[PDB]
This record gives sequence, structure tokens and C-alpha cells, in this order.
Amino acid sequence: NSYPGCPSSYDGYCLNGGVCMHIESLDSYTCNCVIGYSGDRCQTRDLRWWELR
Repeated sequence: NSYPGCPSSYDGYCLNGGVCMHIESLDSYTCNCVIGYSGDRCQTRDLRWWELR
């Protein structure tokens, strides 16, 4: 099932358009940024993704 999202205990570590992923079994957790979101987690919201388009 992979259970999309992540233990609500989170609801705050993923930054700027950071998809909160959740691998089952190992009940571990992670995140993913995008085309304008990077840096540590994804605090890098710069002139890229949105580009004000």
C-alpha cells in the first residue's frame, strides 16, 4: 500500500512543495522537492518552479 503521506507527527518538516513520502514495512519516512525546491529538505524556493508564471 505504501500509505501515501506521512505520520501526522510530521505535518511540518517537508518544506516548499515537499512531498512527504512514506515507505511501509520499515515505517521510515522521507520527502521530495521539485523544479524550484531544493537545499536541505527543500527550503530553496527560488526563481524556478513557479517562476511567477
